[PDB]
Amino acid sequence: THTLLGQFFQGWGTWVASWPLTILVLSVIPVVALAAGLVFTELTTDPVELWSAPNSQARSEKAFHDQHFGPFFRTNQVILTAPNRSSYRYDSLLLGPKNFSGILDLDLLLELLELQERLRHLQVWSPEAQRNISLQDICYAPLNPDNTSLYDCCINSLLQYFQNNRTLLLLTANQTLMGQTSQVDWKDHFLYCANAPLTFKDGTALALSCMADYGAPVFPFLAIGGYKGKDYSEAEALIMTFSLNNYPAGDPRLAQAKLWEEAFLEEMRAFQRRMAGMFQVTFMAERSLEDEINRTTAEDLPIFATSYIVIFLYISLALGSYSSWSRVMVDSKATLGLGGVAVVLGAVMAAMGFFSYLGIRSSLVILQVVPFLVLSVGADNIFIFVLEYQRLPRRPGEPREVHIGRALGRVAPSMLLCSLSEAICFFLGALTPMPAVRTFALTSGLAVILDFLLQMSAFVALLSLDSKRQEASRLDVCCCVKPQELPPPGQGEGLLLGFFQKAYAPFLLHWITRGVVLLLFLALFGVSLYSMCHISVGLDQELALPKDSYLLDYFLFLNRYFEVGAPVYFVTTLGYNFSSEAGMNAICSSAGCNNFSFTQKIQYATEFPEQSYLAIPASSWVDDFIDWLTPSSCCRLYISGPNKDKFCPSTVNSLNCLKNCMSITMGSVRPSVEQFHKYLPWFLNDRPNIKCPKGGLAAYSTSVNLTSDGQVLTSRFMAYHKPLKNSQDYTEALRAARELAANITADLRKVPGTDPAFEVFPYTITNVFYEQYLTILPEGLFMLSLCLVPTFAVSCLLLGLDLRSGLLNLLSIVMILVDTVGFMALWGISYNAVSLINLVSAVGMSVEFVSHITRSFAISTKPTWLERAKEATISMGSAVFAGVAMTNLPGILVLGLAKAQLIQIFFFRLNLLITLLGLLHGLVFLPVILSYVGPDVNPALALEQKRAEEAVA
Amino acid sequence: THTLLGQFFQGWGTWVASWPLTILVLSVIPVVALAAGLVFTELTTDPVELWSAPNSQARSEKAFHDQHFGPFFRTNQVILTAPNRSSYRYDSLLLGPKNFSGILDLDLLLELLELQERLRHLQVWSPEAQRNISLQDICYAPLNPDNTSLYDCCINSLLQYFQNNRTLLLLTANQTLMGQTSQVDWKDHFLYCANAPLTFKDGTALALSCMADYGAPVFPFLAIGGYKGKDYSEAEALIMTFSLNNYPAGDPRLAQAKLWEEAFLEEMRAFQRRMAGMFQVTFMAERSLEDEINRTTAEDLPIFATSYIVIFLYISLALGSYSSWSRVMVDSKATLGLGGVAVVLGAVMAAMGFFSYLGIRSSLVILQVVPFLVLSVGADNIFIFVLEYQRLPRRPGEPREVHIGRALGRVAPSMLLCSLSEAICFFLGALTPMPAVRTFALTSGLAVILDFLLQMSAFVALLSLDSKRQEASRLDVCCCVKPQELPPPGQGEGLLLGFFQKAYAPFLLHWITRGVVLLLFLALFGVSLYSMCHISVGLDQELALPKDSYLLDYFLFLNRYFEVGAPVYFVTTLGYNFSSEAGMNAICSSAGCNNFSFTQKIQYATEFPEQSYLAIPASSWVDDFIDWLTPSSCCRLYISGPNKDKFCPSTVNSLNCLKNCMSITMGSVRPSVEQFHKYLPWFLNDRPNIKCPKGGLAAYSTSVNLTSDGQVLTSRFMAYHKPLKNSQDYTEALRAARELAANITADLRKVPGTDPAFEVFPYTITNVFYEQYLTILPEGLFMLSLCLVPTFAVSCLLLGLDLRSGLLNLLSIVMILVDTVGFMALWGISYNAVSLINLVSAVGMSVEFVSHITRSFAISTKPTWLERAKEATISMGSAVFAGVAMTNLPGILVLGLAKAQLIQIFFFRLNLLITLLGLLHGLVFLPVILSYVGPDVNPALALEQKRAEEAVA
Ligand SMILES: CC(C)CCC[C@@H](C)[C@H]1CC[C@H]2[C@@H]3CC=C4C[C@@H](O)CC[C@]4(C)[C@H]3CC[C@]12C
Repeated sequence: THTLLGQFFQGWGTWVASWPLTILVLSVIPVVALAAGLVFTELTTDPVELWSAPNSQARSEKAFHDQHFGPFFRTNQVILTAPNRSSYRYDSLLLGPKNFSGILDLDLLLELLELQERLRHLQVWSPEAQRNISLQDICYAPLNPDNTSLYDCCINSLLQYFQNNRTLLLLTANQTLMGQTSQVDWKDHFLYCANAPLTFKDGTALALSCMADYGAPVFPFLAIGGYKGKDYSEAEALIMTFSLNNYPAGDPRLAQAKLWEEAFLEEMRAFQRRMAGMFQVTFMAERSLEDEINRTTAEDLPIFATSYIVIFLYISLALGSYSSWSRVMVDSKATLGLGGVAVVLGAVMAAMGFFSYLGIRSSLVILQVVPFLVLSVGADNIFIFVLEYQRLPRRPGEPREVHIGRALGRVAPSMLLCSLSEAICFFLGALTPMPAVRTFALTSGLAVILDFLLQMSAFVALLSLDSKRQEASRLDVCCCVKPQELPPPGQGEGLLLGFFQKAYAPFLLHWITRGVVLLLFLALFGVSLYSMCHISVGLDQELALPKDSYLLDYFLFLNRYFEVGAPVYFVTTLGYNFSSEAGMNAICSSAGCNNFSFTQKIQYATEFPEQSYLAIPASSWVDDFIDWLTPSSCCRLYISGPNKDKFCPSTVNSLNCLKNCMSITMGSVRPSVEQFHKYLPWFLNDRPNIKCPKGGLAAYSTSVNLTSDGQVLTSRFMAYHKPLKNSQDYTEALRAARELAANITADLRKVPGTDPAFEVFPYTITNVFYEQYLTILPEGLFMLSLCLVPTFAVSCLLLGLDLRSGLLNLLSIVMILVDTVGFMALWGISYNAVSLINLVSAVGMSVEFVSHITRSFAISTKPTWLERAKEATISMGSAVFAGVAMTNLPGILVLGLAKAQLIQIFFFRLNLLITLLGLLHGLVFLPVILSYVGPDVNPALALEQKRAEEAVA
Repeated sequence: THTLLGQFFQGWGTWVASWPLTILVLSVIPVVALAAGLVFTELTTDPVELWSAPNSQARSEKAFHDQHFGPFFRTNQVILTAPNRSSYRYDSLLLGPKNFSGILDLDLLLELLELQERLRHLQVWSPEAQRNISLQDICYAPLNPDNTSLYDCCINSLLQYFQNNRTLLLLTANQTLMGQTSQVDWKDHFLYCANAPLTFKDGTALALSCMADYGAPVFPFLAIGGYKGKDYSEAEALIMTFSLNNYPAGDPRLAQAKLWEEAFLEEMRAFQRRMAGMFQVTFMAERSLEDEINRTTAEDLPIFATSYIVIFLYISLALGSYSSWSRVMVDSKATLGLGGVAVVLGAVMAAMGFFSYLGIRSSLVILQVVPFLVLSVGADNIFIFVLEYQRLPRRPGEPREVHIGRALGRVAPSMLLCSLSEAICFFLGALTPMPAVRTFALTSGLAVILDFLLQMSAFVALLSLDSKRQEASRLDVCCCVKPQELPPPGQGEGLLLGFFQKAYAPFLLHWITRGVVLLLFLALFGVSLYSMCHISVGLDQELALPKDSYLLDYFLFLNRYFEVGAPVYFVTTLGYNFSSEAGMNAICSSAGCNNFSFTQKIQYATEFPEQSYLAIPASSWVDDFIDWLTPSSCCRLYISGPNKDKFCPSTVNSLNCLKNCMSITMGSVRPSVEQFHKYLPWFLNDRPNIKCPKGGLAAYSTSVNLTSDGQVLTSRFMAYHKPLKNSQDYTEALRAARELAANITADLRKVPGTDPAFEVFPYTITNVFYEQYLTILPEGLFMLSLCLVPTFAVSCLLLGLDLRSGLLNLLSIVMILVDTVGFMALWGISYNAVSLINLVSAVGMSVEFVSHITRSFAISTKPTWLERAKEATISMGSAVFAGVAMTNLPGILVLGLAKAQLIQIFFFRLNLLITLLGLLHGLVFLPVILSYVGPDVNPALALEQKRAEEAVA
């Protein structure tokens, strides 16, 4: 079969090289026809679309939540610190001695108040609607979501305990307790606020509204960070969350939100530049991450434009046999290098253009790196072809067309094997769940296919033209010089081949070094197989970002100073009869309701925050509901007046609704179906007041979905993950949350009248990203096995190889892969979709280093195995090294200036590591193993070749 | 250049024919990959989408009308006739002696009443909405478009003059006039109704409501047809229009309408089968035409499946050289014929599949005929190739691969020329305005390209395989017979070539016949150039239909019995101040308003119905408005009561609104801006009553678009085209209407305060179809000139031909085309987009007949011109005839059973005509002209060929 491919591609080559210009044109036309489609590119920036499989579980849960509770509100934080400020003692006289941190000075809080108040009245132009977009238009309003004002927006801060009132900060009174009198200050109100956030009146000779301005109780963990336990006076950070209403992607209000976000960042930069030795401001915006991952691609893209020139120069100076110093300017292959680069750039542009035509949304960070890998893969073929063509002895009375045809015939099977292995590998790598790596893998796959199809026609035509210029003795690139006085005739022996034959092959295949390198590579495999088990799964944040981004400082401050991470929502699906008795029993946590209920289970789970990643219990709505129906003057009905048979709001105190909400109380408040249906929508709109602080609107207004008939479709319960820092923490947190939700559903399905399709799932915002790392190891291992099988299967069909060679090939590929994974885990590179597509590309590429040497040893007729290994090493090892390794490395070493930690880590380092391991194995380990346990001589594979040379000449 | 194409395709052929199976596979893979897309076909049936350029003027006017007045209502008619009924005399005694036609008997009208009344209460199931769709849901209601009932639907008939009341039909009273008494019958009311349709009370001792049931005056021309003048008693047809509300294509109510239409047709078929010797019923539905053009494509598609077998059999029996009668079963080319048919079917399926992928909506009537033309074009190439290959003397010591390569090398330039000429021709034919012919032209173009690309690779590979089986002496199709006793060796001289060389060439190029045929073909060109001017532009209706469709009978009845054709709407664009004084003056027609106004101009135009295609004047709304504001107790205002400062409907007669609608009257009723704005919306809802028959709701409710402020955006005026029969009539009617609208705008733009963008255009329903025939002759002539230039330009580059040959080629093509157009006009084939794409395909194809003979004469070395013409005729005329003509004709002669008058006329007849004229010219006229004024010997074109045979062997 191999000899038939030899004849096939020999015939094709002999034809093409006899019609160069016509085929250059016939090959350029479809490439440009495909590359014209690059103007149809519709780029994605949203982290949700680039890094989540839309048919996954986490995305189905997100879709559900978005349907039944609206989308998760956009968070915009400002983490402050005064490290130059010393701590000071201050006695409370009601709580005792306390140590107040430097950041809790008056002046600093006054400066924060000024910053916040300025950030309220901030507007933009918004030239889309031609009206000044103001905060009340887009801001998140938990109370009064309609007719929202600048004093109704979810602006959490330490100053929401004084409703952003300068006189309430500067307020001081005289409290006489236990006979002694002292000055009660803001600090006393702050300390009374931190220990109990839901108090309408302070308990220290002050009628201060401890509840927030917008009218929901600001919890300490959203106002201060860096404390440990309940010692809130020792707080080392002041947080300020400008929450905005989120909308779907097709809503112009989201565009207006992002305009306000940009203005917020500009204002915050102005504030940071203002306060130098006072604060250490670290801020962000919901747009910031999308802005920081999609900023660099335009900044460091010229460095890749340099990467191409580094390869062009190398191919140009490495193929030009300079051995006269009088005709270097006539023979140095400039045209071939330029052609080669043009071919691979044509191939990548054709691939990207074709995938622009199908309307596949390809991000900037995908188009940034495709061309690099396709070039590094698709220059090796043209290099090996030119080397083989240059090393062929032109037979007497044979034209250049048949000579080029014959060269192509010799090194076509190996080039086809290489291209098919890499194409298959990339197209099987494309099964990753992430759309980004999927699109990337498919792009690189198609690009390698088109690159091979161009290398067969366009490049062979160009080599024919270039060789024709050589025979005419015309200059390297300028073929219009009209040759001068007859240059001395060009006959050499090769410098690279000379160097190898003199030094390397005797040194490597010496009596001593063979044993040494065999033991060394077994030791390397052993160490690697050990060090593999110390691998860290997860592409954690701070890697997508550059090294100079403010978000790095922000994420340092989050992971260091915060006290509760992302808030998790235990969303209850439809098919639960909440209006029933046993329905309310299994969700309640107080006295009267059954033991080991929903809220009680979560409250029990948050005891051990290390085992179960929940730091704070679930804020249940049924508990605050049944407490709202307690006869404590919250719910009342009118007895007379024109407003008969309706609710009496607790805000009024007239003698016309002194009737309590419900009947006699002695045991447990358990309203019947009608009572439940009539009292729930009153609860979900009972704004909290001083009369009784209980009220549904405060924190449950949007946490229950009611249909028109009065049926609770779904209901979510808010719990807080402990500070999540690593990607491991995020994944284990999701896993523990899911397990807890499953354990709760196992108990809740036992209630009579619950549809068994009813399930509770712990939805948080960062679940669509950190779900795969649950089960990326099985999927990845499966993908690498499914890439190792067909590569080997094609390898031992295309080369016409036996099994004694095939097993050595497969062993060498597996050894490279284990060594790569070992050093990947050792260096500190994590394992995820990016590392997976790189390991798949490694399985695809390493064939280049292995297959050439294995074949060059197979088709060999020297008496002893050492001489077969010697000649195989010299010829094909020279080709492999000079072509493959030094077209990978001068490309890779340029990526080391990417500025984006993502590429800087997962492309530069991995491809460097794979290249160096491929080089080492393919040139050092494989010749020695071939010298030891290589195949037999088998002369009817060098004898069977001349049947293929004189037949189709 | 030609010799370089010779070498190029020789090299390619020699390669492919040396690797047959691999290239069969490599060529079948992309064909199947493209042909898999046939499942993505989204077929159009709507005559609007298939037969109108959406960027045209008529479609812009339609879009405008659809925006500002809603879509044109769907018409469903039933034309009745009683030809077996004799006429009878009946005296009126108020109008005088009258002759009543047989169809105006009582019993017949009673049967019509029963039919109509049954057609009112008709419902369907409609399994889409699972509710019984009834008439009131979808029926067109001019009065009361909301809360519509079965007695509020636009059901015009002769029985709307008795509101579908059996007792009002059977009613008879005793009228004493001038002292004499007689029985007044329904006939008297009918005659009083016909002469004045808008009368609430009859004038013959009867209080009969002459106005219709649904409450709009039924005009005589919508109830009776076949009369001539005002002699309505001599009516020979009874019409019944079940008008339905039309909707856009995305409305399920349209689907429900079409369900009701299907049920209507079923009911009408039942009625037609019921009454045999009583009525001659001819009916339709708005869906009927869409149903009749898209029914046949599934019925007569097997006949095309037969057309392929007729060509397969011919190619199979015409290439098998049978000259032994012992080895006919070893040599007859069955595999080649089957392969050829498979290739062309692959090509057409690949083309259709590719155009299914781009989402191009391709109708059934387009996919019905593409494969035929592509096959008839793409079998000639393979036939000529096989003939040339069979006629080549295999040189001693030359393998079959080089022999097939050499054959392909010889007849590649001519095949490429043929394919490029046809591709270019079709792709320039694609510039037709119609989407149907555009899609068709593009499809055939791409199919011919892919067919040529397959003929170069797949077919040459298959010919190599077949020839290999021949050399092995294995049977025709079953190549597994393992040859028997050695068959006698196969050496012949050809039967076709023998017959030609013996009989034809001496007979044609005799001293006598050359002069005869030259004079004959000049006479043919002359007669054709005369008969061309008697051409009929327009694809008239009755051609899209089969010969057995009921719509043929319906269209006969329309063109014979109707008295006014389609109703035209003189739609007035925005930018006219109707509320002004001069505004109302230039649209009014009565006394007071200016002379030569809008309505007066249309009323003057309808005087001569032959010159201007308007049979009835425009029903103006401003005239009936200003007549409605006449103090004649139509409009009144309340003087007291709780309903102060509003209109007082004329229906009431209380003493509370005896105030007239306007001030003192002495001259002309000219309401000011405020009066106009306050009185217009009252007019457009004043339902006509007995008090005064004037009222806007009757016929102007929807003929004025009012904005919320009270500004008339647009306003349409209803006029009736005289009975339009031919396509010429439709086109001249549109042209005359447009001219009249332009003349009116030229006067209306002179009113001060009219935006000069304001224009009036005469919109009717059949304008999107019959607009092109205004200017199809310039567009068609331009397209044929732009197809003649590049064909000739490519012809005298690819063949390497001089100008003395090129001019004879161009002359022969022009002569064929003029002859085709002459016989096209003579036979009775009309000229439109279909005939245009066929004439373009003719310009493309005729190159096959001409170029081969011209070249075969060019490359010739006989001493005298007669001998050059003789040998050119014999060799290449045998190839042209046997291949081209007898692969066109056995294909075409099958289309003559299409059953669809469209294809039966415009494909069968035209392609037959073009084939026979191509045959005649290419084989009779061209050899003789080449014998007379042919080129010189020029030996360096037969001498320059062997440079191309031994070089690339
Ligand atoms: C061309 C391909 C193979 C490499 C570039 C694509 C990768 C590196 C890009 C595309 C989409 C990006 C991810 C999108 C979502 C987020 C947001 C945050 O939650 C963590 C970072 C993370 C997870 C990004 C990391 C980098 C990322 C994965």
